[PDB]
Amino acid sequence: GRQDRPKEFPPPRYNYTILTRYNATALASPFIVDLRIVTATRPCEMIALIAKTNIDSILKELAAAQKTYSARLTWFKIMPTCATPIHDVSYMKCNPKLSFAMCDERSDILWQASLITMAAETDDELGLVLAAPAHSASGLYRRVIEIDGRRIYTDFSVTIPSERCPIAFEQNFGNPDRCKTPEQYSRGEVFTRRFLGEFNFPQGEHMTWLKFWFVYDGGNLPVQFYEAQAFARPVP
Amino acid sequence: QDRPKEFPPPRYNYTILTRYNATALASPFINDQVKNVDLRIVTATRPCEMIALIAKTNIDSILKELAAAQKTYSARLTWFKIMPTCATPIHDVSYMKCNPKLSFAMCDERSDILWQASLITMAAETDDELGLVLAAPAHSASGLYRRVIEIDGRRIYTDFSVTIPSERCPIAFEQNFGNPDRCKTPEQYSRGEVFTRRFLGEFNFPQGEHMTWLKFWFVYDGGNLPVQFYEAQAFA
Ligand SMILES: *[C@@H]1O[C@H](CO)[C@@H](O[C@@H]2O[C@H](CO)[C@@H](O)[C@H](O)[C@H]2NC(C)=O)[C@H](O)[C@H]1NC(C)=O
Ligand SMILES: *[C@@H]1O[C@H](CO)[C@@H](O[C@@H]2O[C@H](CO)[C@@H](O)[C@H](O)[C@H]2NC(C)=O)[C@H](O)[C@H]1NC(C)=O
Ligand SMILES: *[C@@H]1O[C@H](CO)[C@@H](O)[C@H](O)[C@H]1NC(C)=O
Ligand SMILES: [Mg+2]
Ligand SMILES: [Mg+2]
Repeated sequence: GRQDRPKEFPPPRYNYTILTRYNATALASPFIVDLRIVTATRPCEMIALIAKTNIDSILKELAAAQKTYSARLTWFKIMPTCATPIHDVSYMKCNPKLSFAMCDERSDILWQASLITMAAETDDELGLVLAAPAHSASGLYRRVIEIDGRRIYTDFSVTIPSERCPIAFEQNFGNPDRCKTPEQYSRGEVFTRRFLGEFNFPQGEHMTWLKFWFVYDGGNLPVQFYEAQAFARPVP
Repeated sequence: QDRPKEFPPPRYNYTILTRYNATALASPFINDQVKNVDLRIVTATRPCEMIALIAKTNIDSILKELAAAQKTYSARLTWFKIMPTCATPIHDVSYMKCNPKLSFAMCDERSDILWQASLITMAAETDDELGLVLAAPAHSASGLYRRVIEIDGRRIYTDFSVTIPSERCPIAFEQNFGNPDRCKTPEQYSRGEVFTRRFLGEFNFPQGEHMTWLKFWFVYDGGNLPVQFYEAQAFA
């Protein structure tokens, strides 16, 4: 069945409008937290950075306040001296009675360009799936959710084996053009629109193509994407 | 504004060999035969245009010879931007099991369809797969583009001199074509070190789908879509 390209896709959860012109403010610095563990046990795994957040607490506050809000989602890979934004979306005109990112408007759906065919958001748009990342994708990933000025942080400690994966692709996450120093964030000099590419397919279609491309390359699709576990406190 | 759901039917059903690794890229620097390369002119006079790099070749005469020889054949298509000290490959496809009774690239097999990752959403092949369309390129995309068609060991060259207004296009994206990571010196080519699989990304949509999405995305950004694409005029 791997031959047949898909032609029907899950219907989107909400019909938004993409404001192609919207110039977001400079990125708030990611250098300051809930820590999740993601470790691959084999080469060429499809891994999932998924983690629930007590955010519906915040949206109930906004919903009772009868206030529609703007928000923002950004994924960073954190290096020892810099941080690379790899996925970024701005949201506006959100009804707080709905789920996050079910908003009337949004910026371009922005990605590090070489990630387009190797990554996608999960169904609730808050998680990130990586198809066969290389060993160099090991490290620390930080999800920053911005909702009405407040910021929720989630860290993912990701382990990829060093055995070569024949379908992996080197992402050079630490290249200085995309790996921004703490100063560049502080001076307000980091604008995702300038160096991240757009890919405005809805998540349902992006994910559908990611799975089809991965299996077509010979990957083994997991039965189920699982929430990344919190770091395990020791057992006496 | 409403997303496309019907696409032109493909010219030919082909199989993509995702594992295939082409041999190193032949140097595009043809210092010896600089004088006789078919050179075309392509100029935009307003910002944010969609331009086409189209040029007929004598490829059909080569295909007739192979057809008379009943010779199933291999072939390669590669586009470069030629800078003064290096050359950036920006699109690359290898073709195998080619039936010489058909048109170029109507082949039973091919490699991944490779692009500079940041071009995916801003470029696409034309219907015969030999031309190249750029949607809202920036001023820095001005310059010399060289198309290298390799067929049964033979190589056909077409050069395009492209001019883009200096005024900033608001929907354009900087491609950093001159970056050493992707712009390769003549020595790197001669030493057999340039492997497109290493550093170009894939976009395995058939041309008809890629071209359809390209047009829809351009128009959605407020681009003016030209009535039709024309062959570039020769240097006169
Ligand atoms: C998003 O938009 C689509 C298309 O406008 C909606 O699907 C249509 O919904 C209307 C009203 O119920 C039906 O009459 C049509 O038959 C549906 N299909 C089409 C092709 O128009 C879809 O329900 C919308 N979803 C949300 C969450 O607003
Ligand atoms: C096949 O193409 C790959 C690029 O996708 C080349 O990979 C690198 O080649 C160099 C030199 O041979 C090695 O030092 C690297 O370790 C290779 N990378 C990986 C990820 O293995 C490869 O050289 C090509 N195959 C050849 C030339 O036989
Ligand atoms: C491609 O294959 C489908 C069947 O999967 C067929 O119906 C279609 O006609 C084929 N296209 C061409 C151009 O042969
Ligand atoms: Mg692939
Ligand atoms: Mg756009």
